[PDB]
Amino acid sequence: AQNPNCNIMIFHPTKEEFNDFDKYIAYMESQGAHRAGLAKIIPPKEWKARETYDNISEILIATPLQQVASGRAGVFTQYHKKKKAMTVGEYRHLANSKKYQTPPHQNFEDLERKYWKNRIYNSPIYGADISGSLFDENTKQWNLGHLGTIQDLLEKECGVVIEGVNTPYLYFGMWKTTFAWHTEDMDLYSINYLHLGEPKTWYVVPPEHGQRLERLARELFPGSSRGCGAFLRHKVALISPTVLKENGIPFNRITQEAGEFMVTFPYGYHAGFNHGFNCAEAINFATPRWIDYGKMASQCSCGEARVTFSMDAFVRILQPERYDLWKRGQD
Ligand SMILES: O=C(O)CNC(=O)C(=O)O
Ligand SMILES: [Mg+2]
Ligand code: NI
Ligand SMILES: [Zn+2]
Repeated sequence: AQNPNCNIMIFHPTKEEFNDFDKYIAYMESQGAHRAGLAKIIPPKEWKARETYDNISEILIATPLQQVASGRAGVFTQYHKKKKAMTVGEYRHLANSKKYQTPPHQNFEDLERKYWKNRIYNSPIYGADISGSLFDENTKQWNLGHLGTIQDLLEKECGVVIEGVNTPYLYFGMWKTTFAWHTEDMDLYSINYLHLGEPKTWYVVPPEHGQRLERLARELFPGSSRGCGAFLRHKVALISPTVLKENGIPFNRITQEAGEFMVTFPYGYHAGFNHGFNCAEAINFATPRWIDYGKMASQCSCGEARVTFSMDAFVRILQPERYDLWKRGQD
């Protein structure tokens, strides 16, 4: 079995290998990359996403979110407080202000120490889930707006034609902006491209060990667990690397820099934080290997998770027994 320790693998495809996206995902899996739950892909030196990022300041962040924490430094939740609209240029100025800017630090490990010591005492503001793309239309390789759709993959594998669409989303981050522990909707893959700015640190649990993380989370967040048998779908819970190590949970970490792609694999729990002002693009995708994970994905039916229109068909076709309860949680 390849990659039996479930290490995060880093790939350097050539320009020729960058042509066929599906083929390269299958290649990474042949080398065991999925066992980690996360892989990094460094694009060939000849590739670029677009010409420049000099003209993005007028993008609107309609509903910036202030991420307010509760709990203790290593075990906390966050809620999202809505703020007034602002442009990307206004958000960048805010991220660089004395109140929000990255502190002085020695290296990524020092900044990680500072994040986990001090995150809860601040409330950073995030632009999230903004439909759109910063890939040039003429970028033909690894263009996250031109991928094969999940509806087409389900139709190809299973024969059923369904409604729904699959488009990318932009993220604008600042120091201490935080992504809570989660798997993707319907335990899909994700791909994330860091277009510009400061890094993102990621944490990930191997898919084969995801239930260990779920059991610790039920212990650490006992009221949330009574409220919902899939409360990690709410995307509000944080647990530090120190707490994970104290509890014997297998995980890995890596820092993504501008110009790099990350792929998350089905049922790979992940979390992380941004180092400073940045912009990322991400989308969900599927492969044949996903179908069995989609069929087994947990679901939230308590009302908290609320998701896109296009998830309806996935539940309806892959999880007909669960569909009526889940749809009620959507309504
Ligand atoms: O960059 C972001 O805010 C979030 N993206 C991811 O967690 C992902 O691609 O799965
Ligand atoms: Mg603009
Ligand atoms: Ni994710
Ligand atoms: Zn729920």
